[PDB]
Amino acid sequence: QSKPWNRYRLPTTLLPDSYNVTLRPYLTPNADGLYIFKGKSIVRFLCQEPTDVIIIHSKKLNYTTQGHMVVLRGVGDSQVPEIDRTELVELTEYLVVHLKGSLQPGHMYEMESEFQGELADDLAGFYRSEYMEGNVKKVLATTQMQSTDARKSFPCFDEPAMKATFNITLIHPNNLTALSNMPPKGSSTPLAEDPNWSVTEFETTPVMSTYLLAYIVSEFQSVNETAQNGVLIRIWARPNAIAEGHGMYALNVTGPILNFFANHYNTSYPLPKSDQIALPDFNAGAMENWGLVTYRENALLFDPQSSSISNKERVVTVIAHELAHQWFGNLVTLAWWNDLWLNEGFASYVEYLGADHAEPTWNLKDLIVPGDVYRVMAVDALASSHPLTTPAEEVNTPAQISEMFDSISYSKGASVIRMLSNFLTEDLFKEGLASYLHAFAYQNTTYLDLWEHLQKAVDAQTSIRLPDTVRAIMDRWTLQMGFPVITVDTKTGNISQKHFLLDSESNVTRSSAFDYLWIVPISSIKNGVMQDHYWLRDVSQAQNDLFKTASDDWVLLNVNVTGYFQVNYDEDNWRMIQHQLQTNLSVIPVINRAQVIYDSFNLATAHMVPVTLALDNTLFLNGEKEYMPWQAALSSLSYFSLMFDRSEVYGPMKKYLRKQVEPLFQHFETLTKNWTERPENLMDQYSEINAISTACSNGLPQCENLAKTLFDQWMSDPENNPIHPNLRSTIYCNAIAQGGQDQWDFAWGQLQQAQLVNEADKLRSALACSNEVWLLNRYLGYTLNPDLIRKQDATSTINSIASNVIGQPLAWDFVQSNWKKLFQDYGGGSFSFSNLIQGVTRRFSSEFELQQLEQFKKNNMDVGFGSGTRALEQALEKTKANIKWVKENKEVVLNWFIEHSS
Ligand SMILES: *[C@@H]1O[C@H](CO)[C@@H](O[C@@H]2O[C@H](CO)[C@@H](O[C@@H]3O[C@H](CO)[C@@H](O)[C@H](O)[C@H]3NC(C)=O)[C@H](O)[C@H]2NC(C)=O)[C@H](O)[C@H]1NC(C)=O
Ligand SMILES: *[C@@H]1O[C@H](CO)[C@@H](O[C@@H]2O[C@H](CO)[C@@H](O[C@@H]3O[C@H](CO)[C@@H](O)[C@H](O)[C@H]3NC(C)=O)[C@H](O)[C@H]2NC(C)=O)[C@H](O)[C@H]1NC(C)=O
Ligand SMILES: *[C@@H]1O[C@H](CO)[C@@H](O[C@@H]2O[C@H](CO)[C@@H](O[C@@H]3O[C@H](CO)[C@@H](O)[C@H](O)[C@H]3NC(C)=O)[C@H](O)[C@H]2NC(C)=O)[C@H](O)[C@H]1NC(C)=O
Ligand SMILES: *[C@@H]1O[C@H](CO)[C@@H](O[C@@H]2O[C@H](CO)[C@@H](O)[C@H](O)[C@H]2NC(C)=O)[C@H](O)[C@H]1NC(C)=O
Ligand SMILES: *[C@@H]1O[C@H](CO)[C@@H](O[C@@H]2O[C@H](CO)[C@@H](O)[C@H](O)[C@H]2NC(C)=O)[C@H](O)[C@H]1NC(C)=O
Ligand SMILES: *[C@@H]1O[C@H](CO)[C@@H](O[C@@H]2O[C@H](CO)[C@@H](O)[C@H](O)[C@H]2NC(C)=O)[C@H](O)[C@H]1NC(C)=O
Ligand SMILES: *[C@@H]1O[C@H](CO)[C@@H](O[C@@H]2O[C@H](CO)[C@@H](O)[C@H](O)[C@H]2NC(C)=O)[C@H](O)[C@H]1NC(C)=O
Ligand SMILES: *[C@@H]1O[C@H](CO)[C@@H](O[C@@H]2O[C@H](CO)[C@@H](O)[C@H](O)[C@H]2NC(C)=O)[C@H](O)[C@H]1NC(C)=O
Ligand SMILES: *[C@@H]1O[C@H](CO)[C@@H](O[C@@H]2O[C@H](CO)[C@@H](O)[C@H](O)[C@H]2NC(C)=O)[C@H](O)[C@H]1NC(C)=O
Ligand SMILES: *[C@@H]1O[C@H](CO)[C@@H](O)[C@H](O)[C@H]1NC(C)=O
Ligand SMILES: *[C@@H]1O[C@H](CO)[C@@H](O)[C@H](O)[C@H]1NC(C)=O
Ligand code: MET
Ligand SMILES: [Zn+2]
Repeated sequence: QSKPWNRYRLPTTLLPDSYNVTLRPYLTPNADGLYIFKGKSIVRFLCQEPTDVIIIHSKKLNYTTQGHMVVLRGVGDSQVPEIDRTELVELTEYLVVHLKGSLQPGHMYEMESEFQGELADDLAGFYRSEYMEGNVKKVLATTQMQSTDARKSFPCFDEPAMKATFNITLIHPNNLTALSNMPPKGSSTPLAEDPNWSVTEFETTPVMSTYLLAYIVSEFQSVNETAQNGVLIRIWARPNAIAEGHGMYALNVTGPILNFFANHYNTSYPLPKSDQIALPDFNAGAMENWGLVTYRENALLFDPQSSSISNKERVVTVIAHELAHQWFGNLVTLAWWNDLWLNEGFASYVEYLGADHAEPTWNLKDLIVPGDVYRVMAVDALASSHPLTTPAEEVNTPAQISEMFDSISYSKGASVIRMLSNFLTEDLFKEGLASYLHAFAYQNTTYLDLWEHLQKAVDAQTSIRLPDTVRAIMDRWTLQMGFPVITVDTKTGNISQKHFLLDSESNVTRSSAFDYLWIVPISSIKNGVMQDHYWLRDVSQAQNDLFKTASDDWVLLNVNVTGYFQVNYDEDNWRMIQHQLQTNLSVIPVINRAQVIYDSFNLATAHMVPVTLALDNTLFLNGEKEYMPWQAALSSLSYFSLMFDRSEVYGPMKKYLRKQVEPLFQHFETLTKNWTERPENLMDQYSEINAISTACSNGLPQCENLAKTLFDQWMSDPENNPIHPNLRSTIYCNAIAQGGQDQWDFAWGQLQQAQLVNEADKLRSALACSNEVWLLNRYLGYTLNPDLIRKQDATSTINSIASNVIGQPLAWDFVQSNWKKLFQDYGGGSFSFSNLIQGVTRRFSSEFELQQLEQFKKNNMDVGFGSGTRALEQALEKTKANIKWVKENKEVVLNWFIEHSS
């Protein structure tokens, strides 16, 4: 019998009712330089089963309670046993209260404690964030409990199902503002022991999980709106950010988004107010704390003067995502972290729906396809992938919990949930989702509870018919890893599925309960006309006249890539699709125009089509005006450029791309009125951005001229930047490429005085585009100077120089030479030797370069490789793969590009 305090999961003998928590951050160091916070707490809990021990979470807290580490009382007229001893068990992060007798079922107890911890700059629990305002370093106090850090701020039953109400009080300097999940009860009052401090009490939370608590003390200010139902909406930020109007876009979209979700979920927004706060350098990105959502600044703030359209898109979708959680995740909470994918996957899907409500002309819903579907398919098409579901009993430690937060959970979660909504229809999906939210409000669930409520909605209607239960179908997509390639022989209409792997030689060793067979929803379009929907059952092989064609017809599966799979055809059908795209592309949905490209390049990698068939699939692009198909091409070819841009292959590649992109460049030249005015909607702005990037990086004289003109123009008038933020990264880069030290030094000056991170990023990246060796080397010289280049930016900048074909050997030489600075910077802030290794070795594709990476490894005899130790072996393995891919492909690809570049 193991001792319960040596077990990672809490006992179920005691359940919390409600907490009082009072926290007091000290934002002035104790002069040996330590920042602390002090706290006091009381937890009221109910005994379910008799027990003589109280086990509660505590992490990095010192206790100053009078007597033992806690004081224990009976609620009402309950007696309480005497404490034997209290002890802290660090490994399982427990405070353990051993009693002289047993607690009694049905009785309630209150346990009071007094404690303090470091207010560290560690982004965990109650922690400090330092930032600059003019001359002054400012320090604020803020929280990040996700996942298992509530216990780092106060002792609590820190598991998501053990929900309770919380009464938060902040004691804080009297000129600072205090925020928490709920509104303040009233005005703050002076702390009697020292009136320089004030006390702010907050209203009682609803029943809620510990990981969703938040409290913040700062000088921040807000912009505000009162929705029509009296819900107060505020955006909080640095006083200077607020004064500059950088909060306005967020404020603009928040109201519409909250409105959309209340209707979408058929459930009122469950709180009296919504705060969102922009934090400088919040590395976690965003966190959905209930009623007080935190964001990194660049994710919430928007500067119309200097921010691009893609930045606007990031803001509205990140907001939609976090607000989605205010019902799904926060109101109804997954019982355990093994089900995280459902929570994060769900938000990662509906973020597009919410944002689409706020920006209905942008067609944002499409973006899930490039953004999540094809993104996650890259890693789910590997033998080393994993199922969405993990047994709850395998997820115990805080480290194991953290491993839940990955690509598969978010992006495959989103993909499979989107599929599910689509095959149910959205109306049906919403009905089940509403049923689920109403049944489990303020409680906890597993994914089986959602399936059950969706099944109830299916069962209550007659129009949508499924080949099996919702659970049986979703089991195929959740219990085994990966996804199928669906192959169609249009001569017969034979249709097959197999587990798709990019590496046709991989051994899959993870076994599946289903032998890697799925139940697949298959929409299809024939000669531009929608066909009846089809379900592939759990069989290798089937046949249907839906997928049989005559010789002048074509068929195309998976309309809008709603299904989580990729599609291959016989060659003849590929040809027919190609001809259609050549003659009238409008007959095929824009998403599927992209799909044909995405899938075929993946199929070529897996050796299922020839690489030339994939390249053929790009031939239609000379007439393509729209964003997505062009993005599919650019994403799929970035590897070809990586492999070939130092080779004889490159000339014909450039020439071909110039040929393809010229007419699009010409299109936007007219449409934008000589580049004076951007296209109106997002997709077309993105397309223009890509067309100009593509034109310029491939050496179209017209684009090269445009870039030189604008940058000359900016240089003759530094205070009035003539270059629209959408075009900045291309135009800067190309203009510095064409120019010398005049252009470089000017842009350097501009970088040194950029007030805005996003504009600093663009400049830093453009500076690496110089074609002078001596400039690139001098630039490399700067990257380790913290006065000239921020440390957190050092490896990014080296990677950018490596990205330059001329900068490749310079960066590689530089990394090798100054490698003995692991011992100045695996202690001087993380650094990320891992990202730096991947970046500088990314190009390697020959035996000779492999011999060099091997030779560089042979400084194993000390200093090692830090957090990049495994990245190095990944580089040696990827170089092997590249050598093999280049030998197989060089000849065929050269001749294709030669053939097709006119
Ligand atoms: C968790 O915190 C709650 C808020 O502080 C505590 O509830 C409050 O207790 C206060 C004092 O115990 C009460 O305020 C006043 O106290 C004086 C004592 O001098 C009394 O006469 C009055 O009852 C009261 N005055 C007024 C105007 O109500 C509050 O009644 C009370 N606040 C509430 C209930 O909202 C909880 O007791 C504390 N929990 C535990 C377990 O200690
Ligand atoms: C929680 O309690 C911990 C244990 O009491 C504290 O950790 C101790 O921090 C002390 C001061 O930061 C260190 O003691 C000494 O500090 C003086 C100056 O303050 C130095 O001259 C000494 O070098 C140093 N003593 C030694 C032996 O090096 C201790 O290093 C440290 N003790 C332990 C056991 O880790 C925490 O500070 C306390 N945390 C909070 C937030 O209250
Ligand atoms: C938050 O929403 C606000 C209300 O919709 C937006 O306010 C709009 O800002 C636009 C951009 O400045 C203005 O549009 C144009 O502004 C120029 C400025 O000189 C004028 O030429 C145009 O006539 C004008 N166009 C229109 C259609 O009016 C709008 O004046 C203004 N609209 C309102 C109602 O005030 C904010 O832009 C938005 N904030 C962000 C960051 O997106
Ligand atoms: C947190 O504050 C709330 C609201 O004041 C307290 O809820 C009260 O609980 C008492 C004691 O159980 C009840 O008699 C009252 O009916 C409750 N009031 C309301 C409005 O629900 C709650 O007890 C507090 N939590 C703690 C740990 O003290
Ligand atoms: C809140 O009060 C504190 C203390 O009066 C102010 O902090 C001082 O600000 C000056 C610059 O104006 C600094 O030189 C001092 O070093 C600060 N002292 C400390 C201990 O930080 C603060 O500016 C006030 N804030 C607001 C929003 O009014
Ligand atoms: C949740 O959805 C239900 C069902 O659509 C809403 O109730 C309906 O509201 C419509 C719109 O006026 C009425 O015409 C229907 O007769 C109502 N149906 C039923 C069964 O009452 C309800 O308003 C929604 N609730 C929330 C909080 O959004
Ligand atoms: C986790 O959620 C479940 C519901 O999924 C909670 O169990 C319910 O408890 C409520 C209130 O006591 C009852 O109305 C229901 O009968 C219960 N449903 C069940 C048992 O299926 C459960 O309390 C939550 N767990 C914790 C620790 O709060
Ligand atoms: C389409 O599938 C059918 C299988 O149902 C294939 O035809 C069968 O092939 C086997 C091969 O030995 C014959 O023994 C069976 O008699 C065939 N069944 C028939 C004719 O009904 C057919 O080859 C497949 N066509 C493809 C993959 O293009
Ligand atoms: C495939 O996706 C396209 C969008 O890329 C869908 O077209 C949209 O359809 C909705 C409703 O018909 C309209 O409100 C949008 O304005 C349409 N946008 C465009 C650009 O056409 C299309 O409906 C989807 N096809 C299928 C079969 O689901
Ligand atoms: C997988 O096992 C087969 C056994 O036939 C072997 O040929 C192959 O090299 C192994 N591994 C990979 C990654 O191909
Ligand atoms: C191409 O197809 C579209 C949509 O099917 C149709 O509206 C149009 O008539 C065709 N365009 C041309 C120029 O023939
Ligand atoms: C992984 S920490 C970030 C917090 C939050 N759950 C998110 O998905 O952004
Ligand atoms: Zn999320």
